[PDB]
Amino acid sequence: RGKRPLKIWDSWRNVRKGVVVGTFEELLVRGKDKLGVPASEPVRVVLECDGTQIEDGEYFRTLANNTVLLLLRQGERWLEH
Repeated sequence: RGKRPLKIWDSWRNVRKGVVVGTFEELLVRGKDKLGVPASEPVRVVLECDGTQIEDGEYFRTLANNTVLLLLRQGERWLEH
């Protein structure tokens, strides 16, 4: 319900940011801004724990507050640890 906190980290789990967003599309916008990714550039968002990809509002709305997500750009892939 409404705006929620989520954690958005880069592919290497190095840059680690907090965002507050209401929708998946807003997740992409703020995630890219906070990680210094140009707004046009396409990205993928995955769960930090197991690389599961999030691509829509439905799955997005199932996420708990402060779920840790990775933003993957340009061929970066999910890895363990």
